[PDB]
Amino acid sequence: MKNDLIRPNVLSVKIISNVSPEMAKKLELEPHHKSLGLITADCDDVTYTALDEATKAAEVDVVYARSMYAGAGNASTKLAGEVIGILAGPSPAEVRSGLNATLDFIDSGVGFVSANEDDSICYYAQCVSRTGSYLSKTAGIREGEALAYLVAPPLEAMYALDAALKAADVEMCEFFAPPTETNFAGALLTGSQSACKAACDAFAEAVQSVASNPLGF
Amino acid sequence: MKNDLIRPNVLSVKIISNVSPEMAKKLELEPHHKSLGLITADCDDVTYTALDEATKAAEVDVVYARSMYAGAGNASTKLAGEVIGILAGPSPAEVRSGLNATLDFIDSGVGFVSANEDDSICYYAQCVSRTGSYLSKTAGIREGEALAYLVAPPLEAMYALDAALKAADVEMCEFFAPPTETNFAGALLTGSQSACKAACDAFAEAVQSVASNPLGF
Amino acid sequence: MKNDLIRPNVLSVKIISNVSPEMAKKLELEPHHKSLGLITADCDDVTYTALDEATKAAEVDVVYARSMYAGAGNASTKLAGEVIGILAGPSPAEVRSGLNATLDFIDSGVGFVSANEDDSICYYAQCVSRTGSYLSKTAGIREGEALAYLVAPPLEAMYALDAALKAADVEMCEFFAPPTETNFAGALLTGSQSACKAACDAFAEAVQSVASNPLG
Ligand code: B12
Ligand code: NA
Repeated sequence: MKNDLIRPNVLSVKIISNVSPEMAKKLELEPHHKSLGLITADCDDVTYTALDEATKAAEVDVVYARSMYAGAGNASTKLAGEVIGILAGPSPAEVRSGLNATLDFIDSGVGFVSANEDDSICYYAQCVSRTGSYLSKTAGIREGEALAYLVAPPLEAMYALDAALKAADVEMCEFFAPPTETNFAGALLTGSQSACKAACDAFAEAVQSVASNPLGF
Repeated sequence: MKNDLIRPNVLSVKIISNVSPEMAKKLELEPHHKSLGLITADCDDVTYTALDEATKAAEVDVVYARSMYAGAGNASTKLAGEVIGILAGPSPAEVRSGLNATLDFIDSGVGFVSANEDDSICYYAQCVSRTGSYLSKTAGIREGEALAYLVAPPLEAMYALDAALKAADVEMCEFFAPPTETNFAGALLTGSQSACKAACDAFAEAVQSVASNPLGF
Repeated sequence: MKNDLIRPNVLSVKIISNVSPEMAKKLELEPHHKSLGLITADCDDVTYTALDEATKAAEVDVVYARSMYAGAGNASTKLAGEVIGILAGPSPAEVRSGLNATLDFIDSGVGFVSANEDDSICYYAQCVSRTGSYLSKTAGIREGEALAYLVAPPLEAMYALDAALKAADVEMCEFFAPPTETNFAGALLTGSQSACKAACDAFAEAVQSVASNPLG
């Protein structure tokens, strides 16, 4: 149903202690990165936000984060979901803390929102009031600055991004050119906290407008 | 059933009348691109051909055109389909003219053709007599020159491209190495309008030949 | 159920006896490559292993080898599967010999193994005791040297790879960073024949451990 919250789900979580030198080399780990926290979920962008949140809550870095082709609905195995994230830290304790902070955020109430009756169209419009070390890097902005995290299907995203850019004083920092691996699109926008929030609102409304009138132009 | 035309479908269309400066920068639009025309459909190569036809009928450029991973049958949302196209033009009126030309072409009888009983194998063998600005650029040929637009699943495409090249007086312009995002493959071949038609016929026959005998060397 | 062999299947095979120069150029064929052997199947890594076996059986080279997005289960057409491979040789006879070695290997009993009751988790832990020209080049090792060919879903793969590297004296040759086109991951590890086998065993064990306790 419209405006329903699509609940994201963690599918698998694992810890590597004393990561082997070979794997550390290929993941380009730092010298202090001795432990890894692995996580997969059925929603990549919520997970990406949760991972960034973890870097604030613990002494961990996001060293690896990638989405799966064609999304979670097209997963061929149980634990693949549509995202894998890897946190790196100095110890299993810190990594566990990072994963816990990640899990807490994923179940915090954030998520994609339905734009129609059968939830065949959904979107993400999340204001990050204070970015951690991951999403700030990704956006090419200063750590601690705010972001509007906007995601929707390709056409809806392009249409809604333009509405968001017009609704407030925000800069497009990173463009998720369609298709992402999951066949979505969108962007990270930056500005004041209230400006980012203003962008999120305009984005949500614009997506809903397209959903209710796909062929009208 | 074999030789049945598979009807392509448009899923969504929208017009942005005054693109924001931020969006124009990420799409690398020219200063004279003021309006955008967005379109999604369940068949990418038909849409690409339609978008190219639009550049001939109106003052519009194809500034964006991408396929979705794993094709329309695997779409996770209602309007994603397997392609997004973006026309850029001087005004909403001119963009609408371009979009109308696009929609007319998609509904003109072109499309993928079934190669077997249950339509589990299909191919695209379209002769573009006079390329617009988009496919000509993509093929690296002059606007107004002819193309054989040939697409099939990976093995069929490789087998049938070879047959088309031998059967007709054409040359290779652009190779769609398997897999495309939709897990197809093919090529754009150029030559006389007659030669391109001959390439299409030989391509189609060769794909059907593989469908009827997939395991025979 | 668990430990069941997931049977791999060839979907299509064709020979191009005399490849056109236009296609030869685009595939970057060697000047002596005149014939192509095309093959598709519903399991990419088995086919890659099989194609390597072909290079030992006939005068053929692997000139093309790609996986399909989202795997065989999401194929939109009958013969696409999740892999296309292309052998190139000086004659149709060499390609035929190559393709037949490929077919026989795929049907030899090799394949992904199931990790749980509904086979919703599977993995590949193949010990290649004697690499041909294809996987040897890909791994950056000498032809004839052994490989551990390890593949599993993203998290299982990363976890099991670490276990494998610790379980035996092996070096990482190529990393299949998640996702591959099929949304899998893994690596090629090298070492002695026994060292690679131990890595396969540790990998398989580690994947099954995750399957039976994913969240924990
Ligand atoms: C077919 C072929 C072969 C066949 C020849 C036998 C046969 N009947 O099939 C085989 C597979 C044996 C072969 C081998 C080699 N060849 Co050869 N071969 C070709 C090819 C594809 C076509 C020859 C042809 O039809 N020529 C045209 C017709 C009109 O002439 P022809 O006189 O009847 O052809 C004869 C000679 O070309 C000859 N031959 C073939 N290769 C070579 C190489 C050398 C150095 C010499 C002296 C003769 C020779 O055998 C042909 C008999 O049909 C060409 C590339 C091309 N598209 O032209 C390469 C080509 C001639 N080969 C080449 C090479 C490098 C080799 C090898 C060194 C490959 C290797 N093993 O490392 C060896 C040479 C030693 C040997 N003969 O085993 C190069 C030669 C360039 C140079 N450096 O002078 C070419 C030009 C390929 C390239 N790199 O572009 N070859
Ligand atoms: Na699917």
